[PDB]
Amino acid sequence: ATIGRISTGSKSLDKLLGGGIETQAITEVFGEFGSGKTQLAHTLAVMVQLPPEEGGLNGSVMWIDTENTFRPERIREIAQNRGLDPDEVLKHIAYARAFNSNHQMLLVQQAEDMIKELLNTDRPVKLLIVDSLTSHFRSEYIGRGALAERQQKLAKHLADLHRLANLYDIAVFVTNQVGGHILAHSATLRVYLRKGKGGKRIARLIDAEGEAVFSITEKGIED
Repeated sequence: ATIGRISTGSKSLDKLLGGGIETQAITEVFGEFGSGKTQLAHTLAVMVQLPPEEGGLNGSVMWIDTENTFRPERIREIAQNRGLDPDEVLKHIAYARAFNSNHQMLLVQQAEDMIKELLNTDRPVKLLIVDSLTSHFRSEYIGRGALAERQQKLAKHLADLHRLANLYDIAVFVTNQVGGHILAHSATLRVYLRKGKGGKRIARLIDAEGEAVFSITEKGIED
């Protein structure tokens, strides 16, 4: 399948991204708390449900929380203040909370089952979000980060995500929080977010371009 794009709601960020976040890719956004990574995640979960003429892909969403950040009320606001029925939007976001790093790894294998069930419907999964993807991998191995187990599991977890992204034409969108944090360096595309002046958020590609600049609004994010 050809690559699909999901618009972020920000023309500036869409341009930095060549059109939007890609299917068949893992896109990692990372920064400090409040850098906009969680706001981007909620915004994409609505935008992907739009048709392509408005930057969506008519898709369903799966959301996996490590740290309780999903806010159905925020989904509702972004849907409402755009042209969308909030009931149909929340109904197409399947949610799960990863309890620990091992349950997290099972939830991805479980997600494949639902991906396959929806594959030949009119709302196939097109977005799979994992917020604070490495959180459990960090907090479970304090005092033993050199144990090869922590690296082996994370690497397998990311390879599972990369497989789902490519096999089923899905945009995988993962966030990580900022110095003991661990990031998804194997991501297809990595984006750094930070707070800027005047309440703005700034995005820069890692490539390891310019910068995009956007606001957190009632429509999620926009220029």
